[PDB]
Amino acid sequence: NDPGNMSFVKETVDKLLKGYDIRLRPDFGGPPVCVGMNIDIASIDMVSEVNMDYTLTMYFQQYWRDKRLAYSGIPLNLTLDNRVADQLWVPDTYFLNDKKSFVHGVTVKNRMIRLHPDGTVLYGLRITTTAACMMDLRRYPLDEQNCTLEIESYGYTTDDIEFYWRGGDKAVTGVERIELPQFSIVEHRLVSRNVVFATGAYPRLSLSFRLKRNIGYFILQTYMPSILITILSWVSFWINYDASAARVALGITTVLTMTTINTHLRETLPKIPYVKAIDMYLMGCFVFVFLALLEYAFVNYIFFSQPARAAAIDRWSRIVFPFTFSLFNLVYWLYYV
Amino acid sequence: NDPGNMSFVKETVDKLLKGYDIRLRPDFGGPPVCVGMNIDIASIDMVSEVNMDYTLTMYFQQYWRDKRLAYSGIPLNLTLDNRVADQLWVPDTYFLNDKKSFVHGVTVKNRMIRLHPDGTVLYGLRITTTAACMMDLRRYPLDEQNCTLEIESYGYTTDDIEFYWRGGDKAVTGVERIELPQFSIVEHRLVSRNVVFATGAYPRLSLSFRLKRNIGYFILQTYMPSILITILSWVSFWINYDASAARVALGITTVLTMTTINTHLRETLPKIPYVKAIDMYLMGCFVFVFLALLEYAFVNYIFFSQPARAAAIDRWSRIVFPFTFSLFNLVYWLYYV
Amino acid sequence: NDPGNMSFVKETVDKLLKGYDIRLRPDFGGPPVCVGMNIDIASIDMVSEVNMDYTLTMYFQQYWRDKRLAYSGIPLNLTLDNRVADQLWVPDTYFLNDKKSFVHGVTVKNRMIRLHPDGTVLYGLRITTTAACMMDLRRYPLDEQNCTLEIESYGYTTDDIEFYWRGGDKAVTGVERIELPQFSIVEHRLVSRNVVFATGAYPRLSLSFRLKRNIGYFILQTYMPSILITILSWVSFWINYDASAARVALGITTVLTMTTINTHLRETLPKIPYVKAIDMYLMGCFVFVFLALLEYAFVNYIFFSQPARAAAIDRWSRIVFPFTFSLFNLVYWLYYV
Amino acid sequence: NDPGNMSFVKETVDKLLKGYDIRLRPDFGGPPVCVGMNIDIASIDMVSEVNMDYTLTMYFQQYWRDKRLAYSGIPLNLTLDNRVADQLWVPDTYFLNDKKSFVHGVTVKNRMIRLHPDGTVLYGLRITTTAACMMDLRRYPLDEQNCTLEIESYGYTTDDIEFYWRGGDKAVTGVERIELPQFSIVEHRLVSRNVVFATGAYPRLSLSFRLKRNIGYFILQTYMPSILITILSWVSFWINYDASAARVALGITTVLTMTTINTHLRETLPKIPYVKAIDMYLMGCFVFVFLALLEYAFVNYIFFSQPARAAAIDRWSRIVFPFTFSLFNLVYWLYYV
Amino acid sequence: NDPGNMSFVKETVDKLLKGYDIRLRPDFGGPPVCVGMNIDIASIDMVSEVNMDYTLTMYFQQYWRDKRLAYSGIPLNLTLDNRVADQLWVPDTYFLNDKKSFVHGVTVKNRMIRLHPDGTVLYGLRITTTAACMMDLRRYPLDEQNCTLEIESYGYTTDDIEFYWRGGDKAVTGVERIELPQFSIVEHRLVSRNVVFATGAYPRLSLSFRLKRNIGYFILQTYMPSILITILSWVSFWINYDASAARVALGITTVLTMTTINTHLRETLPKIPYVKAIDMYLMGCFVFVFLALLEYAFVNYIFFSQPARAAAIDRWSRIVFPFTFSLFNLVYWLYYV
Ligand SMILES: *[C@@H]1O[C@H](CO)[C@@H](O[C@@H]2O[C@H](CO)[C@@H](O[C@@H]3O[C@H](CO[C@H]4O[C@H](CO)[C@@H](O)[C@H](O)[C@@H]4O)[C@@H](O)[C@H](O[C@H]4O[C@H](CO)[C@@H](O)[C@H](O)[C@@H]4O)[C@@H]3O)[C@H](O)[C@H]2NC(C)=O)[C@H](O)[C@H]1NC(C)=O
Ligand SMILES: *[C@@H]1O[C@H](CO)[C@@H](O[C@@H]2O[C@H](CO)[C@@H](O[C@@H]3O[C@H](CO[C@H]4O[C@H](CO)[C@@H](O)[C@H](O)[C@@H]4O)[C@@H](O)[C@H](O[C@H]4O[C@H](CO)[C@@H](O)[C@H](O)[C@@H]4O)[C@@H]3O)[C@H](O)[C@H]2NC(C)=O)[C@H](O)[C@H]1NC(C)=O
Ligand SMILES: *[C@@H]1O[C@H](CO)[C@@H](O[C@@H]2O[C@H](CO)[C@@H](O[C@@H]3O[C@H](CO[C@H]4O[C@H](CO)[C@@H](O)[C@H](O)[C@@H]4O)[C@@H](O)[C@H](O[C@H]4O[C@H](CO)[C@@H](O)[C@H](O)[C@@H]4O)[C@@H]3O)[C@H](O)[C@H]2NC(C)=O)[C@H](O)[C@H]1NC(C)=O
Ligand SMILES: *[C@@H]1O[C@H](CO)[C@@H](O[C@@H]2O[C@H](CO)[C@@H](O[C@@H]3O[C@H](CO[C@H]4O[C@H](CO)[C@@H](O)[C@H](O)[C@@H]4O)[C@@H](O)[C@H](O[C@H]4O[C@H](CO)[C@@H](O)[C@H](O)[C@@H]4O)[C@@H]3O)[C@H](O)[C@H]2NC(C)=O)[C@H](O)[C@H]1NC(C)=O
Ligand SMILES: *[C@@H]1O[C@H](CO)[C@@H](O)[C@H](O)[C@H]1NC(C)=O
Ligand SMILES: *[C@@H]1O[C@H](CO)[C@@H](O)[C@H](O)[C@H]1NC(C)=O
Ligand SMILES: *[C@@H]1O[C@H](CO)[C@@H](O)[C@H](O)[C@H]1NC(C)=O
Ligand SMILES: *[C@@H]1O[C@H](CO)[C@@H](O)[C@H](O)[C@H]1NC(C)=O
Ligand SMILES: *[C@@H]1O[C@H](CO)[C@@H](O)[C@H](O)[C@H]1NC(C)=O
Ligand SMILES: CCCCCCCCCC
Ligand SMILES: NCCc1c[nH]cn1
Ligand SMILES: NCCc1c[nH]cn1
Ligand SMILES: NCCc1c[nH]cn1
Ligand SMILES: NCCc1c[nH]cn1
Ligand SMILES: [Cl-]
Ligand SMILES: [Cl-]
Ligand SMILES: [Cl-]
Ligand SMILES: [Cl-]
Ligand SMILES: [Cl-]
Repeated sequence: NDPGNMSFVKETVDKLLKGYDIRLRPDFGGPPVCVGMNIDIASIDMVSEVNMDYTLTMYFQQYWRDKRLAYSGIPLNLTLDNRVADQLWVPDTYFLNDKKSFVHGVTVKNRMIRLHPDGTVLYGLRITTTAACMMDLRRYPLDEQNCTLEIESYGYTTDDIEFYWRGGDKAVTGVERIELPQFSIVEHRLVSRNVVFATGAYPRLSLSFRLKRNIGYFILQTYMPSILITILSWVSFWINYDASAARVALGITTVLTMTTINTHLRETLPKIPYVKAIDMYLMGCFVFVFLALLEYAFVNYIFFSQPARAAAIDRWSRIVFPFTFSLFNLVYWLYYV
Repeated sequence: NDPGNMSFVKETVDKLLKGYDIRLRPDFGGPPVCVGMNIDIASIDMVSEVNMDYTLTMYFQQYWRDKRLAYSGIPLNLTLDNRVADQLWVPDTYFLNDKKSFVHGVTVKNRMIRLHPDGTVLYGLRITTTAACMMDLRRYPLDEQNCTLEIESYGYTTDDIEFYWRGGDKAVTGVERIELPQFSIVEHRLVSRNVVFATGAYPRLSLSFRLKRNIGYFILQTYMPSILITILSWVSFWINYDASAARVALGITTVLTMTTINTHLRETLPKIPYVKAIDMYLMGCFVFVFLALLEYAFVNYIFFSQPARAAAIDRWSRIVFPFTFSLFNLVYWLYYV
Repeated sequence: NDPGNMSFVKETVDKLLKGYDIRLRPDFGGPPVCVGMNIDIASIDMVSEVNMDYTLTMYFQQYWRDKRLAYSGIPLNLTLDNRVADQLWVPDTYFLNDKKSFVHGVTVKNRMIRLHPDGTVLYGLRITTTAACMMDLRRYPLDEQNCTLEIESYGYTTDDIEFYWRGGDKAVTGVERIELPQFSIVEHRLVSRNVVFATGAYPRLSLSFRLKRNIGYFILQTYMPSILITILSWVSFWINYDASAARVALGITTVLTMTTINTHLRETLPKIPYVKAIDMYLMGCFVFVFLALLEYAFVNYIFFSQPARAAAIDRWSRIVFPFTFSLFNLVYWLYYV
Repeated sequence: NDPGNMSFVKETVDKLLKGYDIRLRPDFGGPPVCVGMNIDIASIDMVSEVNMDYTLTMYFQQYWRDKRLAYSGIPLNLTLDNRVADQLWVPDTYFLNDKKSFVHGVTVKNRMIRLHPDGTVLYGLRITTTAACMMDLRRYPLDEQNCTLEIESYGYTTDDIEFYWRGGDKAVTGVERIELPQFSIVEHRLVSRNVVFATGAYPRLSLSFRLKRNIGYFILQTYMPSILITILSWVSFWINYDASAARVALGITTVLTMTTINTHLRETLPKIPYVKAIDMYLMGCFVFVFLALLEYAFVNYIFFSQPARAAAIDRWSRIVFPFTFSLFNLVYWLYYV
Repeated sequence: NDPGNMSFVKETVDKLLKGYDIRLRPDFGGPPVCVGMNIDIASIDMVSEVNMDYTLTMYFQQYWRDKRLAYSGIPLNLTLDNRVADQLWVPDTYFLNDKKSFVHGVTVKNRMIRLHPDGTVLYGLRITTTAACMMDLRRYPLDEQNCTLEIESYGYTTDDIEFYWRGGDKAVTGVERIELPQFSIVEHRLVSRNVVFATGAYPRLSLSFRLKRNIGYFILQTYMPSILITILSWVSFWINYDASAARVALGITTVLTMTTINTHLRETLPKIPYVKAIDMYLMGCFVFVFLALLEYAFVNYIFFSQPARAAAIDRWSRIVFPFTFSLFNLVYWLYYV
């Protein structure tokens, strides 16, 4: 009778679970059971291009109605121990594009079961999942990616289970609180549909983020060293042509440094066959430094018979190379921005 | 009487599982139980030459008949909770060449049990398996590999269980949707046979893929740097022979860069005792740059007494080296393509 | 009767657990259960900037009261086997910012259950948790970070469970015994509050540390090499200006070494998009070495027509560069200390 | 009666397992139970000098007799579901030198239980184990290693259990099909004995392989680069002694390359306190390149006053160095082969 | 009657376990139960300074007396199946300073239960534990470390459980068979005491090893390259001072090689704020090579006006530098040995 009478609550719960068959979904053989889902995104741990996946930690909450769990006489919502979730029926929800996921289990399994007088069940889990995200790196590092989390029922079709976002556009919360050092979340979308396979139509939910990559790290890491190496190559134009060792050493060092930068950058990323934007910039810088070395080679070749022509070539290169490099940078940064 | 009456369905399921012995296969002591298998490949995560394996995520579905599970009066297929699979006999199917594999268990064990009125059981799992694949890298990176997944019964012989691809050549789906950045799937084949061991004959299914390696990454990563270093070595032929430091530095840097490229490339791949195609190309490039350095050494040796001969040697080298390297590249690319 | 009579104690415990419902919290339907918590920190294993987290091993003890477990006639506290914790209600306490935590299980599960005559339960665990800690590295490596451990109830709201630090400021011990090679713990704080989510208000505890980074490692690893490279660059001001190869080699090696140091240091840290203090120092050192190389370029450019001016420029550089670098170091170390 | 009558077989199995005590070994208190063991080696995954261990995948089958499981009236071998193994007594067989081993569990636990009418039990497991193997790398990479797998009973002494290799020399199969890229399996041996510990005498089986390391990888990776660097050092002898920068650069680059090769190779292997064969070869090559540099230093020292002596020294070095290096290689390869 | 009657033994064991309460320790409410412990160290896998820990595999055996398990009429020691350990009381023994430990589980859980007529239980496990060991690397690599394993009861205090080494100083065996390539075990000690915490006094056992680091690897890896680089720097003293490029290149290469060696060695070890012995040696070698380069700088500065003084400085350096470096090595090795 009294809500505080734990004996009465125990009797009510035992009556609820007596004869309860966990093998049967609510309203088995009848209308599909509607499961409304919410996500509270705690954080996005990392976004990996090498593995083409991102790690996501969230509170995943499911909401459905089981008339077998309807109780009367207790005007309270029963928050039960998570272990009771083993004695109930729960949807076979799984993430379609994940690779490794787990439910946290310290100190207890991170699980919540709440029953309502009308038979409504709220079932919450804390899930850290590494979801696969194929990425198009043709504009890297100035690229924008779209990473999705796909939620689907495993065994039951749309004739047995239906999904919806509980709350419309506000079902997924906490996106604005995500701190990604390298990315900024431009937008997120919720999609609900049905996907047909050989075994029938299955409900599907999709939580998609659009990530815009920050460029400051790559400016500090790759572009500035390339510009500095190109200017270092230009330095040889003010050295006298008789100093063969000095200018040849400058050319060799700049060329080898550009090649090492390019190879190291490519080794950092996964083995993709196409050419990226940063690869184009590095190849342009390599062309510039190699042309500077070839210019000195020409000057050394012709400076014995025609010293005036060699001096003129050096003097003209001193102006041509910075101007042409400025034009190359201008067109490059206009194309990719 | 009523398919929508959950009490009747519970009674029927309990009657099916009453007296059910999970230790005995269907038709125990009689004809072998036929199990048909389908695979829906979600993705191929990675292909590693270093570990000689590949990761594969799939929906693995088995189909058999258990007359003990035949039910009447319910004109519906019973999609039961996955936990009921712990109370039923399931085939001891395993992957012969796998190293690590698991079944995804978020938010529940990715498992599906469907019963049919005639006693047919459909049993689905979502499995991520890392299968070993020995690779013949003698034509690397222009090689073509053949990686197989072998499926076999562990304890039961052909007198007890038989395997067949359910649907013939259409048993495996999703192969055309696989996105491997480094490989392209030329073909896939399904094979069914029996393998004899000391304990008897066992059914065996095989799903084999033929992968062709995309060459763009290795063109951008290894071949182009080698060509550029060889051209850089050629640059020394236009430098005056009195500039000993410059030309010796050019030769040294080219030789050392070629050696470092070769060693790094060999370190990237697993330790194999034979020579790869890319190794042949790198050794040829090293020979060319070393011959350039030796040519300068000869010119420096003879340029005091015979300056005209030294100048003639430099002039002839300026033509001979590019032409010979072009011929070497031509024959190399004709041999391996 | 006799406390040493094991049969009497067994009967008492069986009476305690007879009719006990683990699905219901103590005082279910009435006042919330107050759960006090103590932490004895065994060690902070590591602090990772790349992963933005820290590993922490602790003895986490919870203290609550369940009148269902009150016993009389035994004037002793019952230290029971840890397995009995599976037959009792325990709080659904979890860590908000953890990423991978576990309870040690050798030789048995590192778990303690102690019962008191009035029904008080003490429940201890040994937990190794990897808690996330976002770090602001703008003053790196002279930064001061703040890492928190958040403790919260998962299912029950403040209407059911309340948290408090058992012992106040002395509720957490072992902080003074923490030996971090790279950090020193300036202070730790304990905070108790309530956090409101869509499902209601939940209790919250926070154990926060203020970590100060030791600077000796970075002095020995980054700053001293940069200073030595800058002094090496200054060395070229004493070499004769006609030794073009020597001075150009000095400039090239110093500039390239500075760039490689900067790039390696950036690659040792997470891909943050901003500029750190050590990045500013490295950029200053790079500017100094580049200015030295450009100074030699100017001297070589003008040394044929105006040798006296070139000698004067070298002589003035010998004084200006050390003085300017000393001023730069002075202002840098005054700004960041 | 009918072997195909599943009810009769279920009754027989229930009678077999009724009153069965898994805590008691067969013939408890009497003669020891003989367990015969077979191994079908599927593969040897990898051999690690750094970790001093090797990974092995195998089908491990045990054969014993349990009179409690003897059944009559069924002239068939009962292949039972693997789960029945949880209800039977199985030997406590473990691997003495293993470090991390597991039983494959997809799709089910890779376990086989087969019973015979006379109570004979065949129990098979597919096991992957990382077994430690201490290696003597004094003759590395021309070394020959001996790696063993040790099988022992953990709790039962020779008064309770006895091991034997079932089939004798043919107990272990699949050795000839093992494909190790770096090693070749010269021989394998099977040993059976008893080992005395503080608790008594325990049965012991040993499966040992003798592996011979292939040399092709190290020929292409370490020896050839060293030889090429030594020839590069010799190149300086034909350069004129007035080209001080060129010859000094050749000496410096060869010496530094040799040192880096040696240090990298030592870093790849575990921190062993002794000298390997390849270490001896690398030290010899370093001695040769250092002697070449010192020879140029002597020539540059004495070439001003005595040009004829310097030219004679260079001419003699051109012959002495290649010949002495050939002799060194000859004696080195004779000693280690 | 007869011990060979398995039915009688099963009856005896069932009577022993009938009414057995695993929640109560032996002599609950009375005198503390004394637990005697033995360790048979199988191996010490690896000692890591970076992680500051060591991996240890051991047979850990506990010995106690439970009068509830005393049986009569069977003059034998009952070696029971390890699974019966789940039906008995076992001490809550744990390792105070472990980080990740597991009990091996192939083929079965590596566990042993042996009962004696007087109710004495022997309980053995095979445990691989990674125990933290704080190390003082000030005298590294000539350091001597002290790594301990701490064994303690988790829940029971000294009023309930007491620990002692069974066999005194011979309780721990197998120490002399430990093969650490990088360390030699000078001594091992056993300590027994009691530690007071807020919850009471707990028994404590300690097994400590004193490890002395072998110096051969570091002699071959760090000291010899440093000495060789210093001699290489000395080489420049015999080169003519007019060869500016050669001597400046020698100085630059030696200085940069020393810096790279020091930085790489510091990177190998964990980040520590103090200076190690090898750091002192490397800094001394850097000072020597830098002083050689500065000596050449002075010679080049003064060799135009005072050629005789420059020649005298070179000649005196040729003797001073080797002698001073020999003195530095002598004092360094005397200090640290
Ligand atoms: C990352 O990339 C993914 C994949 O490309 C993007 O996901 C797509 O998102 C769009 C919305 O932005 C989806 O389009 C919408 O689909 C809804 C569901 O369609 C299902 O049901 C209808 C019948 O009702 C079927 O015809 C259909 O085949 C599906 O089964 C529609 O209801 C939406 O309709 C809206 O637009 C139409 C006009 O086009 C209007 O008439 C409607 O009123 C309504 O406004 C819409 O079509 C698309 O389906 C998603 N694709 C997938 C594969 O899921 C992510 O958006 C992207 N991430 C970001 C951040 O952009
Ligand atoms: C990667 O590499 C693997 C291994 O080499 C390849 O696998 C082989 O694939 C071929 C098919 O492409 C297989 O050949 C087929 O084998 C079937 C099974 O043979 C067993 O059973 C028959 C009796 O039914 C026995 O006679 C036989 O000895 C075996 O015990 C056959 O049924 C097939 O028959 C077909 O061809 C024959 C002619 O050869 C015709 O007469 C038939 O009518 C029919 O058309 C066929 O022979 C081969 O067995 C596979 N090998 C293994 C070890 O499994 C993969 O194909 C490769 N990857 C790719 C992509 O190609
Ligand atoms: C890798 O390294 C390991 C360790 O060194 C090698 O293992 C040894 O292998 C040899 C065989 O090659 C073993 O020697 C044999 O041991 C048998 C068992 O001895 C026990 O039992 C007998 C009674 O049966 C006792 O007397 C004895 O004390 C032991 O308790 C013997 O039965 C064998 O005897 C055979 O040879 C002798 C002559 O030597 C004859 O007189 C006999 O008639 C008979 O033919 C033999 O002595 C040795 O025990 C193994 N040691 C260990 C520690 O396991 C591996 O062989 C090696 N790997 C490879 C590939 O070689
Ligand atoms: C690595 O480093 C650790 C930590 O420093 C070393 O461990 C210490 O080892 C020494 C022995 O070598 C230990 O000293 C011994 O402690 C015992 C326990 O003391 C407790 O109990 C006594 C009462 O029984 C109390 O008085 C005391 O306060 C403690 O509560 C003592 O029983 C031992 O007594 C012995 O020496 C005394 C004289 O000092 C004699 O009178 C006794 O008869 C007896 O011979 C002794 O004092 C010390 O406690 C250990 N410290 C820790 C923290 O465990 C390791 O030894 C070291 N590794 C190596 C290889 O050396
Ligand atoms: C509490 O509920 C139980 C079970 O219905 C009942 O027996 C008991 O009387 C109730 N308590 C009171 C005070 O009525
Ligand atoms: C459902 O089936 C049960 C068992 O046969 C029966 O008792 C019950 O009356 C049925 N439901 C209805 C509405 O008749
Ligand atoms: C111990 O308690 C049991 C249960 O109350 C009782 O039957 C037994 O007699 C007691 N022991 C003694 C010695 O009285
Ligand atoms: C099968 O065995 C059971 C149990 O002995 C028996 O009741 C049944 O009649 C048998 N089947 C046939 C067809 O005889
Ligand atoms: C073995 O012990 C059981 C149980 O006491 C008994 O029933 C049986 O007769 C004994 N066997 C013999 C041969 O005495
Ligand atoms: C950067 C330090 C350079 C030291 C040169 C010393 C020359 C002294 C000439 C009197
Ligand atoms: N199902 C194959 C089992 C096997 C192979 N080899 C030995 N046992
Ligand atoms: N105990 C907090 C549960 C939660 C957070 N967000 C959503 N649900
Ligand atoms: N069965 C091996 C038991 C053992 C070895 N060492 C100590 N105990
Ligand atoms: N067995 C010691 C338990 C402990 C330590 N600190 C707090 N509790
Ligand atoms: Cl966790
Ligand atoms: Cl998973
Ligand atoms: Cl652990
Ligand atoms: Cl597995
Ligand atoms: Cl294990």
